[PDB]
Amino acid sequence: QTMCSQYDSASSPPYSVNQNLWGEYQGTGSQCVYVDKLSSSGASWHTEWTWSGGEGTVKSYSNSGVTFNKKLVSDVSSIPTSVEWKQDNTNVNADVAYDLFTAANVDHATSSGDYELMIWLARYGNIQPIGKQIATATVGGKSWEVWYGSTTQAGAEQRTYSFVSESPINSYSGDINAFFSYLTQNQGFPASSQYLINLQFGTEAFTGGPATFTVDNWTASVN
Ligand SMILES: [Pd+2]
Ligand SMILES: [Pd+2]
Ligand SMILES: [Pd+2]
Repeated sequence: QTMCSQYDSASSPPYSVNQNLWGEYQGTGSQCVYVDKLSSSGASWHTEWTWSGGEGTVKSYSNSGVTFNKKLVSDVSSIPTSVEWKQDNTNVNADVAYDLFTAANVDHATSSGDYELMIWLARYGNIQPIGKQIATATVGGKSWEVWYGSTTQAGAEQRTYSFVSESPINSYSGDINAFFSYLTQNQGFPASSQYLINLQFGTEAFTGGPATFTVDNWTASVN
């Protein structure tokens, strides 16, 4: 659809495609999100965009998500997921990433919580993760840079762990739970007291364009 509004959702349980321009007031430009194929078996979609000014600030996060029942990270058996995407015009400042949120209380909004786990499949321009690199780890057969940082806004101190690949991975498959398992044994992540609440995948656009981000297919499940 031309659901190029501020916040829009198209869902076919348990999947959804979400247009999210939560930074539309920091720069200037336009962005629409189009659904190509959406059913209970997966999501395929694309978004075109152009943004200027307010560099260093994410203007939007178009993404596909999967709805599921809040459950303790330590109770998660596996998070299988696969994706195939492509970025048309790399002369921009944006990233392609999986975004996972956990909170110490399921009775908390899904916008944040305590921890955010970003798995960067691509990094364009001069943008970089929050905080500093604290390690490099091998997860799911691949090498990732582990970054850690914590931002506090409106009193919401949020801890972010970012796994970044050296080069773009257009075709990825893996068990995301492996990242949680790594964080629990190597970075003190409190798995037995954190509820996985949100799982999304998409792109954060800072500046640049016209550019097109396409997700040929996307699947994700939380067990
Ligand atoms: Pd649209
Ligand atoms: Pd289009
Ligand atoms: Pd992030």
